[PDB]
Amino acid sequence: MPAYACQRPTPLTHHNTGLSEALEILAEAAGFEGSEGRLLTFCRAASVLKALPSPVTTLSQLQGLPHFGEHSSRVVQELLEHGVCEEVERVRRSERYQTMKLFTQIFGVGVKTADRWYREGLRTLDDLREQPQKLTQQQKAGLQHHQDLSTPVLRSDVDALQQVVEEAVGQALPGATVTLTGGFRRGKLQGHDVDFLITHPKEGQEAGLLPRVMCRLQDQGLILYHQFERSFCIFRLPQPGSWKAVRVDLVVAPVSQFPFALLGWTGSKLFQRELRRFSRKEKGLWLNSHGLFDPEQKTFFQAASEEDIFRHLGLEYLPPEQRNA
DNA sequence: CGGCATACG
DNA sequence: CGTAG
DNA sequence: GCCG
Ligand SMILES: [Cl-]
Ligand SMILES: [Cl-]
Ligand SMILES: [Mn+2]
Ligand SMILES: [Mn+2]
Ligand SMILES: [Mn+2]
Ligand SMILES: [Mn+2]
Ligand code: NA
Repeated sequence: MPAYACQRPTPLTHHNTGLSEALEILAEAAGFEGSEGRLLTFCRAASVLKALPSPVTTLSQLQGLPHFGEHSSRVVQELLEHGVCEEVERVRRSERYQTMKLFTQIFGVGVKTADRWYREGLRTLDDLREQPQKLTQQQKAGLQHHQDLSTPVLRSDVDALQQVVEEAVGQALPGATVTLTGGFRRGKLQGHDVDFLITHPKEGQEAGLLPRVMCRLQDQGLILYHQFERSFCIFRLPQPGSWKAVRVDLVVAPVSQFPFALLGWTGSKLFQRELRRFSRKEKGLWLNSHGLFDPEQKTFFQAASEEDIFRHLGLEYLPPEQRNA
């Protein structure tokens, strides 16, 4: 088992679901306390289990697996022995974990804001609504639409949104394309949002495109909230005799950068962090969603496809459905 | 022990 | 500070 | 929390 998640296929569904979910609780809780190092280890350990070809049934099978030390192995051991890990359950029912989870899940609220609110004694969404003066417009939108935003987005929703986004993109710039990215491109059947990447085959023509797209969507009455090259919106999506709010991300990239932006926005989050860590520490190259930089020769790699980027990095190609780290 | 990805709004 | 993957 |  390779040590980096970008070195191994990770499918969406796998054979160690309960074990990975428990480790991801501890990863999430570490993040709520500001321990990014422990978050990463628990995240990576969970991902290793997702990449295994069969269920872990005995502690023996953890020997030699990367990112499994005393702590993560003890968690697995207790789940194998008793069906439950005391530490995980303690986190699950803790007021701290439940409130930080509820607060951080609000669009516009991060760990730092949630932690300050928790220390001030706030615990519920209605606690936040009673004092709008402290909220940002982004937070007021996140709380107003929180219920809809907690409802899964389905594939049917995605196809309708894509058609509507394409319509506005086509008027903003004939020839521009819209590509579905994010978790749906990795094969997920549901999601908490929809991600689109927009480009144009003639380098430079995409300049200034996103404001034109947004104004067109705004004039169609489809934008419940919006704030450039990245736009984090809340869309009004038709429903049976009504509608629901849906988070939509729109991103523009010139065609020269499109493979890097496609790679980055297709995820997963852990996959991209591991890919960038691998790039820098193993290959000495600096990777982001704009390009891949050789800091010795001071040159950018030209890529025409995601396949090109994997080749540049000496990695076997992984389709999006195997990037579910 | 130091590192832990790297951007934009 | 928030956002993204 | 784990790796190198
Ligand atoms: Cl840490
Ligand atoms: Cl970037
Ligand atoms: Mn026991
Ligand atoms: Mn997404
Ligand atoms: Mn840019
Ligand atoms: Mn998104
Ligand atoms: Na949030």
